[PDB]
Amino acid sequence: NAVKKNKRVLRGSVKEANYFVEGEASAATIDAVLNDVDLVITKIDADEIAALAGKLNGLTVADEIKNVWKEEVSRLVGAGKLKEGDIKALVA
Repeated sequence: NAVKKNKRVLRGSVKEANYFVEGEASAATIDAVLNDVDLVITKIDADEIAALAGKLNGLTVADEIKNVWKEEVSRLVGAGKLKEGDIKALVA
């Protein structure tokens, strides 16, 4: 369904961004970034997932993708849904 497709957009975006590193991303880097993505996803409902997917859809620039994630994390921290140190690599 829609939320299934939209979660794929979210998870795919960080692979498109090469996990925000240069060259070949290590297992540790991949784990860290995708763990952060998964954690964000557990905090947001289908409407929020759709909105975020719409912002990520079609982006190709790694830094721009990262900025969209940083924006979402800041929204969630302000909403009291995440705490400062919960998300690491994704917003570095």
